[PDB]
Amino acid sequence: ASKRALVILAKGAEEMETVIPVDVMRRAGIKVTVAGLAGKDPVQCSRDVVICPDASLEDAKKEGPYDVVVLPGGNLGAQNLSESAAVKEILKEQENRKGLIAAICAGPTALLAHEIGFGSKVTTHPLAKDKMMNGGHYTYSENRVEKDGLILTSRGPGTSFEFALAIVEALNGKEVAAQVKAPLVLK
Amino acid sequence: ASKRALVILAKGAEEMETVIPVDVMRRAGIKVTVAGLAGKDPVQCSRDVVICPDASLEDAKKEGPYDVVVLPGGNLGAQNLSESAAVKEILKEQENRKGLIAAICAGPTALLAHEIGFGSKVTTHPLAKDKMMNGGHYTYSENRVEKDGLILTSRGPGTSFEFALAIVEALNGKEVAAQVKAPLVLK
Ligand SMILES: [Cu+]
Repeated sequence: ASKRALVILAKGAEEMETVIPVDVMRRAGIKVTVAGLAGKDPVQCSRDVVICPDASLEDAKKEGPYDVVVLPGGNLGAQNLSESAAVKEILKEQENRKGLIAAICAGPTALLAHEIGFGSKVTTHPLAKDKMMNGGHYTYSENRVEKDGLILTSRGPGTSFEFALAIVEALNGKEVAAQVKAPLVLK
Repeated sequence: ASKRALVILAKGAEEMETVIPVDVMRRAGIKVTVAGLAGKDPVQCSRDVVICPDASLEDAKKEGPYDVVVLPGGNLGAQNLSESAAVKEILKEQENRKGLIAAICAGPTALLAHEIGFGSKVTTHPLAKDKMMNGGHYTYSENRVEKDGLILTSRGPGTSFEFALAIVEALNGKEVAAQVKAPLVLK
């Protein structure tokens, strides 16, 4: 059975941080659902790329559980994620069931908002560090990708491939990740 | 006056190779038009990401000229570009006016189809080399990004940032490219 990923797409999401993980997980044979936070309508990303989600979050959440929940960054996207009761509920359930949560750039600040994974070692975009660290609930890392158990974080558009391949490795193993990586022409 | 980019988006385009350049050029203050080859409707990319273009190609082409025309890759997307009379006309006019043409991954094979830039040093995705080189009309390079005058080519999803920042450098200069690069958390 293929593994399953939920990507939560909100207005203001960073489009590279959304599309790179979706594409790479699909290359890995993961069944990815791109879910619109606000509904099934098209989502205007931070740099004005318009993406049509596969489903509303309302619907996608009924189709769980997922092997990973993925939170893209973008300052405004992450704020929308942080404000969402539905996201809170999804992340709490994912944490409760010992499932992976992956967040990139400003995305990890939604973990803080929802009180998820406290005590974890995390990274964020440099400009999001002070927000993530408010209260000292996490330990900060400058690694490009940080994985502390079931909390996987990364720093920015330029770490998106590394982030996505870490999700692939966690779900499908090192060999699948290496196989997916080669045709990408990385490094 | 800001510089202007035309990105031609066809069914089967590689979505990372489309979104990374769009986003990065917009960070550089370039006015980017995402134009749908087939019309204004949403475009299903190679890994099933659905992008809504800003305009049809039919319309966007009336709003020229552009400082760069950008061809994403994806094997099927590039085939659609290669088959298009409208693309032929756009590229011929761009070449005639000494404007930049940028193509990534299988994208450069549309240059061959349209007889554009013969004699140039080019790169492609490794799996697209034999198609690009049919007839020996170009000289092949393994550089991640190859720029021979007004023909700028690159290799794959993993070279998309480098490709996009080379377009930024060509249009807006080295300093703008460096400024845009830093917040991306590359390398
Ligand atoms: Cu759309």
